[PDB]
Amino acid sequence: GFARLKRSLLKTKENLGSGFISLFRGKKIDDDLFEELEEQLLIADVGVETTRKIITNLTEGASRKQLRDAEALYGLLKEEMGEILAKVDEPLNVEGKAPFVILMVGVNGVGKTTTIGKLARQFEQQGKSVMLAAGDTFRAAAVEQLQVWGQRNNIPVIAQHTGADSASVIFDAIQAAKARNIDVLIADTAGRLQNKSHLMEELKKIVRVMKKLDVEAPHEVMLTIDASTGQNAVSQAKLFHEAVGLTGITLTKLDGTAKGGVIFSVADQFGIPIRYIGVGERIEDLRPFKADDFIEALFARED
Repeated sequence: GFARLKRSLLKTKENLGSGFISLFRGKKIDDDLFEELEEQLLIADVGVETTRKIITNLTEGASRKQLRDAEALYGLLKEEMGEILAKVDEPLNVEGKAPFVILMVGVNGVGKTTTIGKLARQFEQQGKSVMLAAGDTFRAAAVEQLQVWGQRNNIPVIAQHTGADSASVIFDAIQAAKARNIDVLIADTAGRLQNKSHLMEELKKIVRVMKKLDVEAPHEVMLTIDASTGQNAVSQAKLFHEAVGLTGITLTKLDGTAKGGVIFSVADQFGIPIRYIGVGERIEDLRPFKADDFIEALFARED
């Protein structure tokens, strides 16, 4: 089962899931074992707080159930780590709005830009009309790239001059989307490192301005983070959630990285739905996140 996801997760499976089997084989359950397991979770980018919760719960469960052999910790870990992910399994539903507005937030990266295009194409294949808003207004190269992409894919892109006000660009885009019967408007935003107060004040202005057109907009505030950046994904999630209020997360680049364990930290620390995971280069490899498939792929040793 799940051979494709197992292949995407191959490097992560060295240390988590099926990777636990070689760690536990032949060992007794004692303090040394739990210290080694903690180290392995941390090396896998599970994060201090999520690791501590897992260890606390596993230690108490093994003690109360009077478990003897470390091999039995595998099934308990599958339950505990599986529950972490199941709590954030909720696919994005974009139906029935005029338009449904997705505000795309996160730092600048190939992940966010690529995710906009993949989602746009998926929605079009689903029969929806899409429009993009070039809200990263001071990055002229990024605006031009989005315009080129829309022209290549015959998807309209609303943009203004370099240095335009991002809230105004996005407002104008929502107006154009409403006027033109667009089903889904995907709004890009700035994601610059320097000066946090500026970025967060900009995002708050974008959201406030939309409300004159639709009190329900933005219908989704989606963060994009890159699994290969380890704890930077978690600190980015914390920054953006504290500032705007996320309703969904896309985690990219789960394939080919040994850092896939960060999904557990993101899930546990914030409790925000993980809408999509990026597990390859094709449009269709931005997959709706299914926690059960993911845990089975991660933990199963068969192919």
